[PDB]
Amino acid sequence: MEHVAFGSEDIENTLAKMDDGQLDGLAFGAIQLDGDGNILQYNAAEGDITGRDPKQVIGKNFFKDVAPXTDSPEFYGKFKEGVASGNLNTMFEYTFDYQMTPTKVKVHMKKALSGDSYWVFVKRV
Repeated sequence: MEHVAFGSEDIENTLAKMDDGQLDGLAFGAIQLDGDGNILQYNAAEGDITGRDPKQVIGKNFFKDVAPXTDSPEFYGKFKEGVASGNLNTMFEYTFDYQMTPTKVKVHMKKALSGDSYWVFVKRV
């Protein structure tokens, strides 16, 4: 286990440039998106929560392709606002239900330190 808590105040500094292997050590799901929502990183904990294969989703668009249930004002809308402002930091509960058993989660979206990069962190609730 990497010793990082979900929702930690400095999470973007701790995860900065974490390689795919180290990201797989987190206790929570972690996705890194570009500003358009394309998947740059996707860890093992997230694949366990959602069923997706962390290796296969990289390069897919999260909102258009992988997670259409998040293509809504309550998820994608918040993401694209926070990308626009360059200050994204939002935590909210949500239900993931596309081609899966509906699963309620807590989501934390936060701008990364790397260019054109945004984290989506996920844990079960």
